[PDB]
Amino acid sequence: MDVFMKGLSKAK
Repeated sequence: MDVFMKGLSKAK
């Protein structure tokens, strides 16, 4: 997924 990091992809 992409929500853990504050900057990676943000797909949530």
